[PDB]
Amino acid sequence: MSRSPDAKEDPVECPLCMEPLEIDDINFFPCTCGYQICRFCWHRIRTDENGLCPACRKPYPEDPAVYKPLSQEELQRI
Ligand SMILES: [Zn+2]
Ligand SMILES: [Zn+2]
Repeated sequence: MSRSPDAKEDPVECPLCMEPLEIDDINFFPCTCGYQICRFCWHRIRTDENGLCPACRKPYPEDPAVYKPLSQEELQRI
């Protein structure tokens, strides 16, 4: 009953377990490559797993193991 070509919108669905993504869960991905999961999917990857990305193979952005920028590369030491 409208003149617009798009008068509706669907919610996102966790493509890992299949569930209703909450509002703050929409952009809740453990990785910035898009591979997004819900809370029941991330509560297991960052727990009994290496908190890594099963889609691009990367450490979730949030200090997963230790994180290292570029400390001593040759270890000068004394
Ligand atoms: Zn899920
Ligand atoms: Zn990723």
